[PDB]
Amino acid sequence: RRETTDIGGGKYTFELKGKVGKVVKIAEDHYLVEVEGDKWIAYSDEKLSLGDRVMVVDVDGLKLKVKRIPPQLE
Repeated sequence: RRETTDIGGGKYTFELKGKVGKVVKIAEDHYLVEVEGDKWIAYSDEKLSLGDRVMVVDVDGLKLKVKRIPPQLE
């Protein structure tokens, strides 16, 4: 029931979808969005800013589209 029988291996959890990640680095060729503590490979049409919060709109396997989101205070 509780016993855990998952060794793991692949960093593909296909869960980022919906989760919020932080932009640790940006690059025209590709952007680096640290999601769930893992730098992914996403691309945004709107230039992002280091430390900008973004939520994964969708994941196409090894890529997850990120969309800048407004802070709570706002």
